[PDB]
Amino acid sequence: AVPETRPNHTIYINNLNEKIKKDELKKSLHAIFSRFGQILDILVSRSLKMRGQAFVIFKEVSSATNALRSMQGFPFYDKPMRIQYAKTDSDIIAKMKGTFV
Amino acid sequence: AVPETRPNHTIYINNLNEKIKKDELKKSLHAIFSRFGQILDILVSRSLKMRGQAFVIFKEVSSATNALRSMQGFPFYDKPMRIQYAKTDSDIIAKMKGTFV
RNA sequence: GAGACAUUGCACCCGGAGUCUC
RNA sequence: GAGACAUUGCACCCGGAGUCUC
Repeated sequence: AVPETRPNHTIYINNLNEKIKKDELKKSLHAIFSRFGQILDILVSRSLKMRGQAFVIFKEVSSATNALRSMQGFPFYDKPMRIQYAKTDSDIIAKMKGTFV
Repeated sequence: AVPETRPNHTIYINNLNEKIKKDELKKSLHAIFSRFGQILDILVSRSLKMRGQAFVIFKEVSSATNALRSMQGFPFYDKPMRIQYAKTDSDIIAKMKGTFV
């Protein structure tokens, strides 16, 4: 009982604000998760599972681990955003090996 | 007048068959473009611009140049498929730099 | 088609992109 | 909604994914 998130490639924030215009979350999420690293991409939808969250992509665990240990429960526009690692992280990293490496 | 395709990252076949079930093109396209290299992905739709073609992705020009100089106008199921380089190639290669390289 | 109310959630999946007609 | 007929074409873009109602 009681599972665990654990660090895995990147992370995903949750409990986001419920009064943002979606694009406002990218300007804030894609502006704070890159200052101390380099954001590769973010995932924000309007489905039940994607309600009040936004998966962020970095490149290595040590990059997202540094971004997750900086805004741990931080106030965005009017609520504390909780950060949680992404056990699945960017699914393109499963075939990205063909990038050039 | 008279432009040129030129080699660029990967390629795209055209004049494909007009009696395939779509999945049959992937079994043939994704089976011959990998034997002499390593296919990264293929693009086949049903739009006017995507009529009788299938963009293939490799990794480097020398990989697609080798695949394009092997099946130049080859018969698939009942027609000669013409191969043409993809000046745009996979658009993810524009931000894939964050893969790990 | 759209809006309000719900959920505290590991998503990057999926479907369309040429006209014509029943 | 689907099928036939068209186009010989550098696409990987885009839109949905919680219910309730007008």
